[PDB]
Amino acid sequence: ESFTIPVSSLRLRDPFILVDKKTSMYYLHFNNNLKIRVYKSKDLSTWKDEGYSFIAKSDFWGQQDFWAPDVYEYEGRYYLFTTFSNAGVKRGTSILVSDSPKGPFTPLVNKAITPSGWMCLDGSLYIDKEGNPWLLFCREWLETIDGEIYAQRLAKDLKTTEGDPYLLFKASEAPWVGSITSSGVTGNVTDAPFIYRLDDGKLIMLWSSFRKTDGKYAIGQAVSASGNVLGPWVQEPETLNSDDGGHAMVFKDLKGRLMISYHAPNSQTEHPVITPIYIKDGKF
Ligand SMILES: [Cl-]
Ligand SMILES: [Cl-]
Ligand SMILES: [Mg+2]
Ligand SMILES: [Mg+2]
Repeated sequence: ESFTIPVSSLRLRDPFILVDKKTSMYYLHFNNNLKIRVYKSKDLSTWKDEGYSFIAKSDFWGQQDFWAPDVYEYEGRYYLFTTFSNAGVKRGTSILVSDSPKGPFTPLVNKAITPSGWMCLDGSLYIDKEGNPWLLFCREWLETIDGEIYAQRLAKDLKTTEGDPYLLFKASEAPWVGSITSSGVTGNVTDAPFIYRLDDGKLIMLWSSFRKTDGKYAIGQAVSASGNVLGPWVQEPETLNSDDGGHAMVFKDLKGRLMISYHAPNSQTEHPVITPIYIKDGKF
């Protein structure tokens, strides 16, 4: 196997890195225009094209978007969380499954896991201290004005949710956030919720929006000192970054080093930034 694609040459948004111990490889699934493409790497530095991990059949509910895939290993299988929409169906995140970290994925159920009555995106998976799965998602600011982030328990098989979605916070609660104007609306974006649990049980959430100071896309963090997914979430006043980058997640590499992965800048030349990250005084 040859890995000839330098990480510096990658052009993509919202990079989620799957660290797969089973095959001892890293996988980067990405939106490749109405399909999900997957690249593979031994070391995060050089990459190999492994083809398409998801191409929708004509009967798939969501024929549009294919935004921001995440892939999780869960109880021996692999689950792709990607956002879609269709004529006559609101945008939402749905879950697809494969026996392999590189796909092919098939729909777990043929509908969004996010609420059908809501425009939603960026559905992600958090596994809590007891091993139980949570869905985190955004309700789009074009609908809500002040963008919203929700949590909701998932059934053990990830096919359905339990209970009602719970509103964690609105984007305006973070002091660094500034409103943007698009599609006739001025409001605050919520993108990319992702929770990392610290050894003491406290939770950090990363998420993205635009900064009030300079209009840059950015990564913000919030802390739930209670260890409760539902909060209360306390927003940190400063963004992690000033490089117009966002949609971040964190992972431990094969050596156990904590890393962050996100794209920067936010237009024209978006590329993955994958770099070590550190926890100090309970936050990033
Ligand atoms: Cl399909
Ligand atoms: Cl995983
Ligand atoms: Mg993502
Ligand atoms: Mg609102």
